[PDB]
Amino acid sequence: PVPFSHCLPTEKLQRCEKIGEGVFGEVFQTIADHTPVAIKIIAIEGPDLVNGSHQKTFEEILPEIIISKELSLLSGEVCNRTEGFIGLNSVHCVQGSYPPLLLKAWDHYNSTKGSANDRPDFFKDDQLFIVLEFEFGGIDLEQMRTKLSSLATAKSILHQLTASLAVAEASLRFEHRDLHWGNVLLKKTSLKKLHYTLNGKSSTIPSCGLQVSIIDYTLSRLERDGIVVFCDVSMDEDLFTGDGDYQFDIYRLMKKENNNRWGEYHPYSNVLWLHYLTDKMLKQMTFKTKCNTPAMKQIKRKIQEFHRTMLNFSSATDLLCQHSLFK
Ligand SMILES: Nc1ncnc2c1c(F)cn2[C@@H]1O[C@H](CO)[C@@H](O)[C@H]1O
Repeated sequence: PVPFSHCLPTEKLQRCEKIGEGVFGEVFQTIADHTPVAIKIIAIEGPDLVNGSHQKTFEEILPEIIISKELSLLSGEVCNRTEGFIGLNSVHCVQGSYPPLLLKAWDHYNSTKGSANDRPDFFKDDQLFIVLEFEFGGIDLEQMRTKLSSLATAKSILHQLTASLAVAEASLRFEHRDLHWGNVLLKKTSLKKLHYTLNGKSSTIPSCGLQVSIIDYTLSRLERDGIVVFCDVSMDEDLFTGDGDYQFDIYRLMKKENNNRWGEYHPYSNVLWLHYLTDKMLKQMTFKTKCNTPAMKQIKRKIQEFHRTMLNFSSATDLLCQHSLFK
């Protein structure tokens, strides 16, 4: 393992601002070579509860690391190519107590937004962490609930998500398995069209000024040459007992689809998550401009039709290739 200073030299550490969190740990934004990056920091291997949960072992965190790398590599592939995941710049195993400068950033977030996590000031100098440095992907869909222009934007977002998932199905037999709206990131782009390639066939998607990135592979699954990488949640209690959001139903619906066998490939789970995201677009997102005219009224009807028909498709690939929304 390396010290924190290896990943976060002084100037980079001084520029860290906290941008997100979960039971897993903390996410900070910083800058290096004039370029924003996001740093995800996860405590591993120790006996302390962290945010109410036991720390993962190295064996337990390896799947997320492997999947992050494979999905990032799709941006440079040829037959199955997409930029719709998030870039992975580096991964390190770090040993030490939590940097005081990161505690300062943590406190500022706690003071302004409020945190559900423990202040991470209780680690000893032998504590291990995984530090993942990602491309900065923008702002999550949940935080953009009231910030998007119109339902035309929602169409582009759904098309981008579906295309990225299809490409990862085709190349990696990928299932995200946790694509809640905190895991869909939006960034401005000046590109009018985005490009992907699916089984050697290239196409484009109108951007509506946004590029989508899918993040967070904690529950994900994929395979290469029959070697399956996944999170075995077959004995998890709490994952299947949530309430108050359709999100929590998706976990139960996945378990129904796969008969509680998480190593198998069931790309219908990607359809389920896409349905949950379409439902958010129609029910919880609110747009600056309503569908006040016809033509926008037509996009709205098409997204409603997608919502009521998409559960009859077998995979993101089937949706992309066959659904009328994308024709
Ligand atoms: N690569 C990234 N770029 C920008 N924001 C990010 C990330 C990332 F990995 C997490 N987050 C944020 O941290 C939260 C928890 O993972 C997410 O919901 C996002 O808000």
